[PDB]
Amino acid sequence: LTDLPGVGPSTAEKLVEAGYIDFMKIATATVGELTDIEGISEKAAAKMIMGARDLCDLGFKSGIDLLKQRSTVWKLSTSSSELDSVLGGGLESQSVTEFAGVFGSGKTQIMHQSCVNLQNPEFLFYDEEAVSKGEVAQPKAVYIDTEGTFRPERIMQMAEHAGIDGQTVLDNTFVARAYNSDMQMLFAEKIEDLIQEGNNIKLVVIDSLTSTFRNEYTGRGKLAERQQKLGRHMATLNKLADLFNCVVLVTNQVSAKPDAFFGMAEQAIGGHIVGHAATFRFFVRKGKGDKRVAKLYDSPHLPDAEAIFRITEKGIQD
Ligand SMILES: Nc1ncnc2c1ncn2[C@@H]1O[C@H](COP(=O)(O)OP(=O)(O)NP(=O)(O)O)[C@@H](O)[C@H]1O
Ligand SMILES: [K+]
Ligand SMILES: [K+]
Ligand SMILES: [Mg+2]
Ligand SMILES: [Mg+2]
Repeated sequence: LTDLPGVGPSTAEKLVEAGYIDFMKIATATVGELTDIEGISEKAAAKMIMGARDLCDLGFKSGIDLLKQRSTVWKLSTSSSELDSVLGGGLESQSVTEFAGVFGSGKTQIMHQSCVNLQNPEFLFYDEEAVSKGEVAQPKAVYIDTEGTFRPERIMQMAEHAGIDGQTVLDNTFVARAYNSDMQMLFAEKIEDLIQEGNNIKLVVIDSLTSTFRNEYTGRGKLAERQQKLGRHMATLNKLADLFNCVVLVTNQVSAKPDAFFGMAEQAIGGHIVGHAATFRFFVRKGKGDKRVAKLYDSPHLPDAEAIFRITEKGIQD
């Protein structure tokens, strides 16, 4: 921290108390959020921000550099060949991918399966040149349970079938039971503290992303209030995925209100704010028995595609 221009041991002690130890945290901070700190002036604030941006080499990039920035994105396998394919390889770090769908479509199963696959090094796809082994060593996950449906038994079960040690997954997965939107948002914000404490958080799950907001801001005459809170939450999930190069996953519910992308009739809740904020948007449907269909309907560079898979005692497979 003292490498930053206009930063001595005192200011450095103040920056750490305020939770600003990461250079990126500072390079992407505002002179406003920094001044809220004690003896940190406006000039000293702006100087360190410029210093951090610089040290982090945050400027104009072109040519081959653009490809290298993109190479820092590692992906998490979903245990489904078709799904990973449709995903362009797997679940992307530095992005928010949402799985919306009818009850029992397996949104929760996907969140669980992921926490498990995150503990199998061969399920993290990356380019050693851009992403070092250390950066993805001892990966941990954060599961923000919004409805109370986290199931350790399922983690254990899915773990065994993967040939992994269930308890090992439970030991490297933090679970936070959120009872409302306020808790949900604060838990997400405190994920930095888990990292600050040495936890290599590489997976973040918000299940469910919207159920709380919808129950709290029922009268659509407060929809603006909801959209606002929800928008701040989403920005936090996005910045989190970027700075700590981890994958963020969220589940969403669907409403009767139509929205034809084909057969359709339903649509993920959360309105526009969720739509714009989510990097990859899926619609999971149920087929015969344990058959499921995940329909990718929005992403920045991939075409819309359906992926077929199943939910068995093993978790996700095929
Ligand atoms: N141990 C298991 N063995 C086989 N199938 C299972 C097992 N556990 C769960 N399932 C399947 O998973 C389905 C439920 O998946 P789930 O992830 O809860 O869907 P969901 O989208 O999260 N539902 P909801 O949150 O209410 O909208 C069940 O109804 C079972 O068919
Ligand atoms: K249910
Ligand atoms: K549920
Ligand atoms: Mg991103
Ligand atoms: Mg669920």
